[PDB]
Amino acid sequence: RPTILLVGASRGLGHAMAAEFLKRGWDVVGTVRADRGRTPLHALAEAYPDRLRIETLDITQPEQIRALAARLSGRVFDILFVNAGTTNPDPTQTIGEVSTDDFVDLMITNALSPMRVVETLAGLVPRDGLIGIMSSGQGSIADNESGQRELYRGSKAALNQFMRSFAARHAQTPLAMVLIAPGSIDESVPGVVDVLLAKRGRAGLEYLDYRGRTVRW
Amino acid sequence: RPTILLVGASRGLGHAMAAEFLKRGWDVVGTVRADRGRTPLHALAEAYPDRLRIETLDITQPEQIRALAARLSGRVFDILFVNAGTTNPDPTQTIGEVSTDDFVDLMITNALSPMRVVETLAGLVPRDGLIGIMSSGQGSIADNESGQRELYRGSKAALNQFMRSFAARHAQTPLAMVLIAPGSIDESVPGVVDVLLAKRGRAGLEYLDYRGRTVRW
Repeated sequence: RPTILLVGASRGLGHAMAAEFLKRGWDVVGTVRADRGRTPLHALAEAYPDRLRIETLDITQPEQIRALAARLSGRVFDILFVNAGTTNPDPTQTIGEVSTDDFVDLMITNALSPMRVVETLAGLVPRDGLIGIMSSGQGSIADNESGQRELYRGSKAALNQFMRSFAARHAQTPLAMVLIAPGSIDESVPGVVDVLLAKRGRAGLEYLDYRGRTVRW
Repeated sequence: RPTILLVGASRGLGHAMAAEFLKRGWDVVGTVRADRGRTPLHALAEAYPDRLRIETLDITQPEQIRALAARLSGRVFDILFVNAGTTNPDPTQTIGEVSTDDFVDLMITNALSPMRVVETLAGLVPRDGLIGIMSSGQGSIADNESGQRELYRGSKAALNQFMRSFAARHAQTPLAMVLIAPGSIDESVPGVVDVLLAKRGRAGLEYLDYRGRTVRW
């Protein structure tokens, strides 16, 4: 059975993607923070005790990402998917209004830390494997005609740019990469997984939404 | 005589732009850090003592930007141009390699702080005036086929996105805005100034290089 390493799978879209990959016959290794009591991912492992493994990880600590990579060494995953990021509690703040702490925290959680996950765990994917990262339609600079969610938008545009440079470093390889714009969950998640499955084996980085359409950068 | 407020004018491209605006008959108010001994901008003021004024400002301290805005209150500038940013000393670092300090420092200097300058000093420009910000061709996400300078690229893409949201907030107004890709200095700076002068009175935000060509986002 094919295997996916899904970073950030405790709740929300991450838990839904784990269940959807399980539904399609994949084995899943999903990560959560250890300092949570009990998450939907723990319930899902009780329903799939043979096919879902849970690992704990705070991705804002690079040593923990490295420790996870060392623990999984020798293991090969067909997909690495990074589902990392959050929002500011008041997304209506303008960039001129946010505190320095607001700005630093969200840039670290949404752009630096997912890229560190990709770079550190990339070795657990075959040279022709797939690495996917949860981005957002808000990260598209061409599409930003309306503003709003200003800090979040900037964090996701930096993420997309960082990933394009990572892709450039792999331009001579058959590595497949995708930034996903997820676009309730039952309407979005089956598509996201369709898109990931359809992207396997197609080398290079694309920016794709949950219906598989190219998102302008 | 028309007037420009040029933030970041001590040296390099900023000093060259001040001299070029002076050459074309503008009055200039340029800013430098106070904790520098003597800069080319000080030499330029000795050559243009009636038409160049120097103000001191560290733009990474928001209180200082606010103090400058209060000092200039009542004054009207036809152009506000923000020339703010730096690079990492080792631009060949991958995003996975940079220290958290590297990342935070450059995101603050290159994306948060220039946007705070724009937002705080925007009131010193007429409603139909021009605000320009020094971006880079490295900030274009569509154009990033080659990577390199990875941290710098991400800082400038976040800047461009932040500015697009600021533009959205002014969509109903005749404010003119431009992100400049400067593309030695004698080949670039006269063009940059041509582009700024040609952009006055054309409302909305554009991403433009020193020859006036649209840069893809």
